[PDB]
Amino acid sequence: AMADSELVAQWEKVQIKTFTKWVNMHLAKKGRKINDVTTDFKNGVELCALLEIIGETTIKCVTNPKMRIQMTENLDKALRFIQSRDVKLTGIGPTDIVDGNVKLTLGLVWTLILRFAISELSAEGLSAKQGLLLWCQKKCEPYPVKVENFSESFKDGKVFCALIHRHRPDLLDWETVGEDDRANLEKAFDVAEKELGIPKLLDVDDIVNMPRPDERSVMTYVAALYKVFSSNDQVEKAGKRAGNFLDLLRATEGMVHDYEQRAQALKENIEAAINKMNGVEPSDEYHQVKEQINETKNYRKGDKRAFIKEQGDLATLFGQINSKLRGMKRPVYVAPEGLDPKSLEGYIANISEAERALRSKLNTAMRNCLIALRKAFADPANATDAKINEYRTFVTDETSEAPLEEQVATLKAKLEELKQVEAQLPPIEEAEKACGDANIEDNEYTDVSFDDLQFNYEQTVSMFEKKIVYIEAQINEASSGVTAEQMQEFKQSFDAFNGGHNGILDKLEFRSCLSSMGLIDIDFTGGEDAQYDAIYNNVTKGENGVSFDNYVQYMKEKNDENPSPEQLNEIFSTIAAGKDSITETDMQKAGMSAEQIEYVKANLPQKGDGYDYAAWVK
Amino acid sequence: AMADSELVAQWEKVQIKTFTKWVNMHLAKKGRKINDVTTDFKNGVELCALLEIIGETTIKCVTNPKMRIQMTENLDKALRFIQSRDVKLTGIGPTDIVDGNVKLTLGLVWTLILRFAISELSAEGLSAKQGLLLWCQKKCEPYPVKVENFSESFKDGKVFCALIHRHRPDLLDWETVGEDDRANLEKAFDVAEKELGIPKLLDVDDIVNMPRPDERSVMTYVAALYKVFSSNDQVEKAGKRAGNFLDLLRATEGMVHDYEQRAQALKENIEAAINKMNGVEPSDEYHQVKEQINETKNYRKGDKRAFIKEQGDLATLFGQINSKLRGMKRPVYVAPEGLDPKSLEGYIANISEAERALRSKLNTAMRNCLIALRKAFADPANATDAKINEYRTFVTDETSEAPLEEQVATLKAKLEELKQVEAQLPPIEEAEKACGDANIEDNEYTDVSFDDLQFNYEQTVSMFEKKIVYIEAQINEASSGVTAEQMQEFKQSFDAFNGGHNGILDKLEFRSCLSSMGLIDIDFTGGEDAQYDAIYNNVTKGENGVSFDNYVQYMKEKNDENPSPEQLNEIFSTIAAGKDSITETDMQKAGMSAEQIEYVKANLPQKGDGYDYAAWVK
Repeated sequence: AMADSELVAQWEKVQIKTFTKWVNMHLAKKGRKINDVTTDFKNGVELCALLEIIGETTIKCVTNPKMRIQMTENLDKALRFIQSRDVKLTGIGPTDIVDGNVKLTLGLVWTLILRFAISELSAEGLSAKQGLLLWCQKKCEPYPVKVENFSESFKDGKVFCALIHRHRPDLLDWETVGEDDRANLEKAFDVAEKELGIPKLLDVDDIVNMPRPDERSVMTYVAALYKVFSSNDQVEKAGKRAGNFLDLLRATEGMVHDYEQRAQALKENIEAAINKMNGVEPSDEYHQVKEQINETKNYRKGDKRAFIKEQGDLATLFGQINSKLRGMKRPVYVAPEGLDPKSLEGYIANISEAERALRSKLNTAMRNCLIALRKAFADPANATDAKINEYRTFVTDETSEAPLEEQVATLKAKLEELKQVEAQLPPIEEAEKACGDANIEDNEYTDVSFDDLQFNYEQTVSMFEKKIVYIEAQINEASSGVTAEQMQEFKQSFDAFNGGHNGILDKLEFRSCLSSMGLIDIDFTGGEDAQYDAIYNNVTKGENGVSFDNYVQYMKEKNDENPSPEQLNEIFSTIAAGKDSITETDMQKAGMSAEQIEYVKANLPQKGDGYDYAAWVK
Repeated sequence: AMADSELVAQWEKVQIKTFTKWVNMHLAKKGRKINDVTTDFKNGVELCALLEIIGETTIKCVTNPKMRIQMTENLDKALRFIQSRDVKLTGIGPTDIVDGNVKLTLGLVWTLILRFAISELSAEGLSAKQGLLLWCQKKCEPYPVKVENFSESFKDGKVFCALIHRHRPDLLDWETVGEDDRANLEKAFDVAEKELGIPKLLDVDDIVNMPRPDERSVMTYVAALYKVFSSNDQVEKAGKRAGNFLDLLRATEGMVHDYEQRAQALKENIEAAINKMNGVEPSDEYHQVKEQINETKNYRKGDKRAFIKEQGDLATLFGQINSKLRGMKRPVYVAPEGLDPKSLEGYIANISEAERALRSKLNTAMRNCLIALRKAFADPANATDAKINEYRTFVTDETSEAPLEEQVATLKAKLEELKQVEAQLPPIEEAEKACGDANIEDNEYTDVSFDDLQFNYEQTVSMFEKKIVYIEAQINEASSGVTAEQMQEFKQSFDAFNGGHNGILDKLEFRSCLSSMGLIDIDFTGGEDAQYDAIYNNVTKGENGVSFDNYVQYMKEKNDENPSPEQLNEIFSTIAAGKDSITETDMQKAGMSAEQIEYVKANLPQKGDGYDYAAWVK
C-alpha cells in the first residue's frame, strides 16, 4: 500500500536518464552529447541546438556563456521559439531552467516531446498521448498482448516486439517470446539499435525490477519508436549515398567498354600487320631488297612503338578497373577469351616473331643478292682475262721456224679471233659499274679490274697488228725499195697520228705529223700556211686525205733527196780537192757556218793535218 | 803531100761537133740543148741564152721568132752584148748568122771562147791561146810528155792524163799509160765526166784516126779543162747543199737529247711511284682502307694515264728519229742500256704489276675489316641475347614448390644478376651503329637486332620485378588488410605513372594518375584546381611527392569509403522496407535518377513483383 510515494522518486531517476537519452539521440546528429538534462541545460546552449535540430531554424546562442545574464538572455530567445509552437507554457521562466529545477525542467523536456514527436497525431478530439496510444493499439492487433497504458501493458515486453514485427517482420522473430523478460526486451532494443538506428533509450534491468515502468519514460521510448522512422527517413539520404555508389559501378562498367573497344582494335591491327610481313616475298634486285629492308625500318620506328605501348596501357586499364571493383567488393572483371591482358601480351610476342622471321629472310636476300653481283663481274672477268692472255703469250712467243709467209697467215688468223672477244667486254664493264651502284667495295672472287681488261686487250691487239705488218714488210722488202724495219717506222708514226681507225690522215692530222718531223717549222695551230697547203694538195691525189700509200710515197721522196754513202764521199773529196783529211781551211773556203764546222770537228776522228771521212764511208 | 787540104774539111766536121758540145755544156745549166751550131743559131734565141749564162746579164730575145725580122732584130741586140766585151768583131753582121754561114759562125763561137774562157790569161804580151799553152806546159812538168801545140802534142793523149793527175791524183792512175790510145783517152774523158763534171767533148775514135786533131777543137777541150773548174766552183754551191744535210743531222742529234731527257724522266717518275705503292701498309679501320682504296683510284685516273701515254710517245720519237737516220743512210741510233723503248715498255709492265699487287692487298684489307665489324656486333649480341633469355626462361617457369619467402630471396638474387648485364648493352649498341657507318647491310653472323636486345632486356626485368612484388605482397597479406592481388593493381598503376625511376609521383604525375581513375573530372592540363591542390597537400605528408606508401594509404581510404556486402544488403532492405524483391515504386519513392533505376532493372534478376538482391550478396 505504501508503494505509491516510493515509486514516484525512482520514476524521476528513470525519467531523468531516459529524457537525457532522448536529447542526445537528436544531438548526436550534430555531434553534441550531454550527461544530464538537469545540469547540462543550465547554460542554455545545449537546448538551443536541440531546438534547432527538431525545429529547422538557426538560433545564435552565445557559444560558451560564462555569466548568468548571457545564460538567462540565452533562454529568453531560445524559450521564445518553444513558445511560438503551441507547446503548453505553464509555469516556466528562463531563471527556472538556469537554477536547475528538476520537476520544471522535466516538464519542459516533456512539452517539446509532445510538440515535436506526436503533435500532428491530434485527431478531432485526441491529445498527443491518447492518439499515440490508439496508434499502438492498432499495430499489435494480430498479437496476444493486452495494451491499456504506457506502463503495465509494456512490462511483459510482448508489446515492444509486436510493433517491430508489424513494420519489419524481417529482423525479429515472433515464435520466440515467453517468460524471458530480459530476452524479448534485449531482442527488441538491439534490433532497434542495429537496423532501425534507435538507441537503447530503455534499460533492460530497470523495467524487470520495478512494479511499473515510468509512463513518460516509456512514452518517451515511444518517441524512439518514431525516431526509428525519423532516422530511416534521414537514412533515405543515406540511401541516396547508394546513388553515388551506383554511379561508380555504372562508370566502372563503361570503362570496360573502352577496354574492349581498344583490346579488339589492338588484336585487329596486329593480325593485319603480321599478315603484311608474312605476305612480302624477298627480292632479287639489290635496290629492291634495300627498299624491302627499309620498310621494316619504317615499322619498327612507328607502328611497333604503338603496338607495344597500347598493350601496356590496356594492361594498366584492366588492372585499374579491377582495382575499382575489388575495392567496392564486387566480383572482379574477367575479359572475353583472348582479349585479357596476357593474351594481348601474346599477340605482341606473335608480331615480335613475324618481324624477326622476315628480317631473317631479308638479311639472307641481301647476302645472296650481293654474291650474285660480285659473281656477275668476277666470273666473266676471269674467263676473259684468261683469253686475252693466252693470245698475249702467243704473240710474245719469239719462236717459230716455219716460212715467213706462213707466219703471217697464222698470225692474221689469231688476231681475227682475238678481235672477236672485243664484243664481250662492254657487258663486263656494266657488271663492274653495277657493283659500284651496289656500293660493293671488296670482291673475293677476282683480283682483276675492268681497266686491266681493257688495257690488256688494247695492248695485245696492237702487238698482233705490229707483228703482222712487220712480217708483211719482210715479204715485200724484195719487190720494193723499202727495208722492213723502215716500213715499221712509217706505220708506227702514221698510226700514232691518225686519231681514229678512219684509215686516213686528216688535213689537220698530217700537219701535226710533219711539224713533229720538223719538215716545216711548227706553225701548225694558227695561220694558213701557203707552203703546207701546197704540199698537202700535192700529196693527196684525190683522197681528200693522206692514204698510207700516199704517205709512204711522200717519205720515199724525202729520203730520195738524201745523198749516197759513196755520193757523199765525192762531196767531201770536192771540198778538200781530193785530200782524205779535210783541213778547217779549205772547208772554211767552202764557207760553211762555223756551227757546221764545229760539228765536223766534234764528230769525226782527227788524222794529222785534217779530219778523216773514211770512218763515214762506214 | 796532098794531106793539107783534105785535112781542113774533116777538121771543120770535128770543129762543128766540138763547138756544139761546148755550147750545150753551158746551156745544160738552163736545161737547153742544141743539135748543131750551124743551124740552131739561125733564130738567135739559143745564142742569147748562151750569152746570158756566160755573161750574167738578162737579155730578152723573142722566145720563138717566126719571121726573119725578129731573128735579125734579135741578133742586133744579142750581138751588141758580145761586141761590148773586147771580142774581135771582124767580118760578122747579124744576117751572116741568120743565113747560117759555117766559117763565120764557127769564127763567132771562137771569139766568145777566147773572151769567156781564157781572156784574163792575157799576160803582159800573151794572147789567149798562148797563155793557155804556157799554162798547159807548166802543169805537166813532172811527166814524160812533149807539148809543142794543141794538135800533135795531145795526140798520144799522155798530156790529157798529166793535167788531171797534177790537179787530182786521186781518181786517175799514172803508172798505166802506154800504147793504148783508146785507154788513156777514155780513162781521161770518163774521169772528167763522173767526178770533174766535164762532158766528153772529144770523141775517142776521131783522134786516133786522124794525122792531127783540130787545134780549135782541142783548144775548145781546153775550155772543158777549165769548165771542170767552172763546174766545181758551181758544185761548191752543190757543196753548200751538204750544209743543209749537216743541219739535218745536227737536228736529228738534238732530238735524241730530247728523247733521253724524256726517257730518263719516265724511268725516274715510274720507279718513284712503284715505291709509294710498295711503301703503303693496308689499314685496319674501314674509313682508312676506304681512303687507301680511293688513293689508288686517284693514280689510275691521272698518273697512270700519263705514264702509259709518254711511253708510247717516246716509242714514236725513237722510231721517228731512226726513220730520219735510215733515210739519210747513217747508222741507226741505239739507246743507252735500259732506256730503249722496249725497256721503257717493261717499266710500264713493272708499275702495272705494283698497282695490281697493292689493290689485291687492299681488297683483302676491306674484307677482313668488314668481317671484323660484323663480328664486333654479332658475337656479343649472340652471347648477350643468350643470357637475357636464360633469365627469361627462369621467371617464366611457373613451377617451384619451395616456401614463398624462399622464392622471393631466390628471385631477388637472379634479378640483381640480370640487372648487371644492363651495363654490357651500350657497347653492343655502338657496334651496331658502327656497322651502319660502315654501310653494312647484311650480317651472316647474327639474326639478332639491338632493339630486340633492349626490348628483351627491359621486358624480362619487368617480369622479375612484377613477380617479386607480388610474392612480397603475398607475404604481407597476413599482417595488413590488403590482398596480394590488390597490391599488384596499385603497383601496376603507380609504376605506370611515374615516368622515371625517381621513386615518387610528381604533383603533375599524380594528377594524370587520378584523372585516369576519374577521381576528379579530367581538368589535369590547364587551370589551378583548388580541390586537387587540397588533396595533394593532404596526401604528401612532407615528401613534396607521393610516396607509394602514401599512395596506398590514399587508395585504402578510397576503398574504406565503400560499403560492405552485408552492409549493402541492409541498404537495400531499407529501400524496400524489408522486402527481398525491390519494386520500382518504393525505390522510385527513394528518388534515384531513372538512370540508376534502369541500371538495376538491367542488372539483377526479376523475382516476381520486384527484383532480387540475394544474387548481390554473392
